[PDB]
Amino acid sequence: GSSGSSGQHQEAGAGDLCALCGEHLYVLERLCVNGHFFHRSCFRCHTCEATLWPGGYEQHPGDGHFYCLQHLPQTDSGPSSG
Ligand SMILES: [Zn+2]
Ligand SMILES: [Zn+2]
Repeated sequence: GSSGSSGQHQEAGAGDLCALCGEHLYVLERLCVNGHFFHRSCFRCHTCEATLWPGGYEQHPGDGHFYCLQHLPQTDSGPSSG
């Protein structure tokens, strides 16, 4: 369309807010993951949404998400297994 409308008032704030929801993060609640911060609660599996503790999870390369060590997929390639 074609119209002359430009003049909104909004803001975001510092880059210290969870990614899942987008709320304020604490110093003992924020999860430094690849630069991005997440809530201890939000941060969970993508198949079982289970609290992914710092040491019991992995971020699959393929897609690029975070899954548990029980659901985490693995690149598919010729098995050529005997
Ligand atoms: Zn969150
Ligand atoms: Zn899982």
